[PDB]
Amino acid sequence: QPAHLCFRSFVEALKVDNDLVEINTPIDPNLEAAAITRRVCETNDKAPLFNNLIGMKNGLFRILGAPGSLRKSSADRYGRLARHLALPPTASMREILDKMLSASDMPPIPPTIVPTGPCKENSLDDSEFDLTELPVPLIHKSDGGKYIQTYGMHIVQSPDGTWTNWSIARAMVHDKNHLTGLVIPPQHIWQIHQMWKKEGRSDVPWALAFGVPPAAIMASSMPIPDGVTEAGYVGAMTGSSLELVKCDTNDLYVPATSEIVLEGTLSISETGPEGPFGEMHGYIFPGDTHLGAKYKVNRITYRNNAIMPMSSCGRLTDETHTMIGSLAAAEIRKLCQQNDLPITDAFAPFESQVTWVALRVDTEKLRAMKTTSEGFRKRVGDVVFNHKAGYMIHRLVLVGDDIDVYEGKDVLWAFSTRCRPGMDETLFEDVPGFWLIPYMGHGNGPAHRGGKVVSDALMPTEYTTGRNWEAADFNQSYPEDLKQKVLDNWTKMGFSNLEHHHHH
Amino acid sequence: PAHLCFRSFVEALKVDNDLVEINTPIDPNLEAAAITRRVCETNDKAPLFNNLIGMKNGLFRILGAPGSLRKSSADRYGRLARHLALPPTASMREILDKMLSASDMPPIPPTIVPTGPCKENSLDDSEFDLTELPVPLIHKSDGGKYIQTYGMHIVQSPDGTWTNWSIARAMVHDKNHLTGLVIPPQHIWQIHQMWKKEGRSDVPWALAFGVPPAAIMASSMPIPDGVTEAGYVGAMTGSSLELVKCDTNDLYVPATSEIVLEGTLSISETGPEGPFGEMHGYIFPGDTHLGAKYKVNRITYRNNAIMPMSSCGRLTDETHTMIGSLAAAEIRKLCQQNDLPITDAFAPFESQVTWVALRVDTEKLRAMKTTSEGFRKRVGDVVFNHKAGYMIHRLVLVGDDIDVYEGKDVLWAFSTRCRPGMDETLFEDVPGFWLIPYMGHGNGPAHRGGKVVSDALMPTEYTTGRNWEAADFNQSYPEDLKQKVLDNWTKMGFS
Ligand SMILES: Cc1cc2c3c(c1C)C(C)(C)C[C@@H](O)N3c1c(nc(O)[nH]c1=O)N2C[C@H](O)[C@H](O)[C@H](O)COP(=O)(O)O
Ligand SMILES: Cc1cc2c3c(c1C)C(C)(C)C[C@@H](O)N3c1c(nc(O)[nH]c1=O)N2C[C@H](O)[C@H](O)[C@H](O)COP(=O)(O)O
Ligand SMILES: [K+]
Ligand SMILES: [K+]
Ligand SMILES: [K+]
Ligand SMILES: [K+]
Ligand SMILES: [K+]
Ligand SMILES: [Mn+2]
Ligand SMILES: [Mn+2]
Repeated sequence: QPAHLCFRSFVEALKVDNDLVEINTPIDPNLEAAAITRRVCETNDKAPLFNNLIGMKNGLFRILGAPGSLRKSSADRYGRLARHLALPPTASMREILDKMLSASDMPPIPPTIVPTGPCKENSLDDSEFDLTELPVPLIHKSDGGKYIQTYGMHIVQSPDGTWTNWSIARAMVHDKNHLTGLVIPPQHIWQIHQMWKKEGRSDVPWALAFGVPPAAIMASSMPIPDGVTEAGYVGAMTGSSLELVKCDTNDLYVPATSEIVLEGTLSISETGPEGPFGEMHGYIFPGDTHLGAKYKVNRITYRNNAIMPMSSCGRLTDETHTMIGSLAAAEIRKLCQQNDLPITDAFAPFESQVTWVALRVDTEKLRAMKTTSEGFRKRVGDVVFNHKAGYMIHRLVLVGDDIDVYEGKDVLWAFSTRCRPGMDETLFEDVPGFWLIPYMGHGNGPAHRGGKVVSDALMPTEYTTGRNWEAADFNQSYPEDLKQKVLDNWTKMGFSNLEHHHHH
Repeated sequence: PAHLCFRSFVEALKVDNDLVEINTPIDPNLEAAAITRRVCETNDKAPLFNNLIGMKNGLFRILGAPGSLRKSSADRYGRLARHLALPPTASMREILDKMLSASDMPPIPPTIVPTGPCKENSLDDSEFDLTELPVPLIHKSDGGKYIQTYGMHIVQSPDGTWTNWSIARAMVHDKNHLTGLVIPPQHIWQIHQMWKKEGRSDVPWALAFGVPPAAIMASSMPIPDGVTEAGYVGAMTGSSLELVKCDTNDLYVPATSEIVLEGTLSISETGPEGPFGEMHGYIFPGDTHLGAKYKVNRITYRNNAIMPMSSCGRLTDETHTMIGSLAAAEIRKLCQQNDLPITDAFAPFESQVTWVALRVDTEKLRAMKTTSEGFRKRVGDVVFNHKAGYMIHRLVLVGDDIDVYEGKDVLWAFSTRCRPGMDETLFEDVPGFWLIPYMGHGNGPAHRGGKVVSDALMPTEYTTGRNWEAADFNQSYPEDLKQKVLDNWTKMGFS
């Protein structure tokens, strides 16, 4: 099976890339597995595979940490993401995001039902499992529970059957056969939960699949449009129909090679304590438990020697930064272009902790619109901040054609030197705000409203006649023949060059 | 020793394996600057150009990147440390503490010596032509050959009670003139104005290149109005600086200066100046203005004289390491003298030295029983109405958990703890720095406003204390488990 279509092959691909460390000695799921994974994420080291978890029983379970985190080397920085998508390990973020957007204007490819798969190799009914006895990790010391669900895919269907959504939302063990987790607007798991709640007849049929086809977990993290079944979008992106098997206890379909599957119901009535949790912005607030949605587990099915993927999320750099920010920025790029805004590129700089998106403007098309910064800022803000894809982003930085928005240092340079504080920004107080950012939910203002800004790092001539500066850098302040002579004599003179394929 | 003599400083860079000697012919027209620019962009070894095309009777060799960064994290600031008699592993906290140390010490006045190495050679008006010397063209669109990027201007108040040492750019105008920036609120401009109001004579002036490294650090620091830099450097180094009188005026220059120009700064004349590739990383090729005009009457120089050169622009060069860091040092001291609970200040390099992050002693903040709106306003009023705050447009207030010397920690705090609009106070009625592109080439007044105080303190920091832990390796795992993970790291297969 290809690495992008089967988590078990993905684990083998990381091993062949020399991008895996197999830890075969006993590791405690109480903090130790997550501490090692956290250190990996903070240093961009190899992904840890914990083959010997204290408490593993009857093949449940091994843990792969850091499945979507960065590699140390600059050349294959994004190689773990590339391996989710059948891209070369050297793929740029522009190439990864173009791949994730490619299904946007293609016919969906419906999944194929198969009679069985590896995910049916072992099963436990409700009398045979206890979620409190599995080696579920405690990820951060102050977490309000053991977060089993950090990199699995929730599967829920609209009541009329026309929309099946795949998405990542966190969940923790509540008791032997229940989870609690975040089911929040405007997320699709929440939109579908509300349809079931308004019908008022039944709890939501639900499955949670861990170790799904890597291309599916990428779509699970991406805010593709309302009403669009992720499975058909992934089929189109990969050029292949995904193989799905029916759940034993409900009529939902799960990827045939899923490592671990939970089958059950998401309650339309019951809640339970959820959180706190060490989250994407780099914080945990220990005194901070709230009521979350409650999931009932009726059955567990799993592969022989099942592997549970785990995100030890927090400060830079993990799955919450590489996948949440980047895939939101991709969808924002597409939204801008569909609203006839001259945006070529979007990226959420890691330095912003997933809270900014930098929009690269085609200034030739900006010049033809004959507008001003005040008018253009309002127009961009009103599109992005009134769409689901803009929900988690609080600052948009508009930059011209000379800025590579995939390079955080170039975005911070442009922001610091081209955006006059106050005058070149528009504040948005009457838009949905993201409560999870500390300055929102733990801040001086409304938790769920405003706190957003459009910052124009376009210089005045970019709107009229064109760029009227040169960078004071090696590339732009010296002629081509001189630069080539300096590069050709660099090591000869006794300076050193960073080797593209080796340097960190 | 290195901190008292530029020639010994070059020798120290050699011992540190932090110098590349280039003995093949190098063109001062862009090539020396292009090599220096690439050094600064990659944190490579400082280039010493021993063989410039057009060198004339020992004028001159060039040292590039004298105050730029080293590649290794262990000795990142070692080229700065070597200006100040600190170890090459010195932290930015230790460098800035050294630079502030002389603030509450008695000045040590300089010692006058009859002669020194800077007198080894001399050229009167008939003997030199500035247009025939190997002065660098530093960027292809510069409006002139900028001879002056790392020399010290020396001017004195009319009443003789204040002698100022400072860096300001100057370019060759003709055989015996320079043009340069003399701009408020800078001390060269303050002293210029004193002579203008007197109305009687041009300003006696000297420009010394390759001065005692400790003096070029004080030359780039905004020490208070009226304070003679020589006496400040004396107190900081615990020694009296050795100065020699100029041949053609009564100003005193460091005895070991590589190259000295003696003459006058005109109170009446101007000439075209710029454009120049500048500290924010831009040049606007359409952009010549009338600048101050200097007349050179005499050149004295060492045998085998070395001209230091800043090839300034995008990160990282002397304009970032020295201008931002030394301004941030003075702002820290200014805050403490105004009874503000600031422990540390630094201008993150990511901000292109437009931001300063102020680390707050939050125990002292809680005892003040204040709010964000009040505290931001007090901090901005102090810093943005002072010369030391002139070049800084954004102040970021952070609590005790943030290392302000780490740009990644400042950017994290800024991005996660400061709500846009609500947690910020804009300042429009304060002097603004025209050289930042968004000011002089922007949508608003070039010399006014565009400043902000961004409060990245969380609400409980003002009241009861921090109510979070970072979701990081340091804070979300117990000490015994962190130690076990670090002890077993290489044994498990990690690097
Ligand atoms: C990759 C990734 C994404 C998410 C999460 C995580 C990872 C690793 C956690 C580690 C579990 C932390 C948590 O913040 N988490 C998370 C979350 N969205 C939520 O509503 N709730 C969550 O608890 N997203 C983002 C969502 O997956 C995307 O916003 C996606 O677009 C949703 O799909 P849809 O609603 O658009 O179908
Ligand atoms: C280290 C350094 C400092 C400065 C400069 C450079 C270097 C390398 C140039 C490469 C020449 C570029 C130019 O931007 N430049 C420069 C300048 N200040 C000016 O008014 N004008 C200038 O043209 N400063 C900053 C000043 O040296 C400090 O602000 C100092 O505090 C002033 O001294 P004082 O007036 O406080 O005595
Ligand atoms: K999704
Ligand atoms: K602007
Ligand atoms: K000075
Ligand atoms: K106050
Ligand atoms: K704040
Ligand atoms: Mn969806
Ligand atoms: Mn001064």
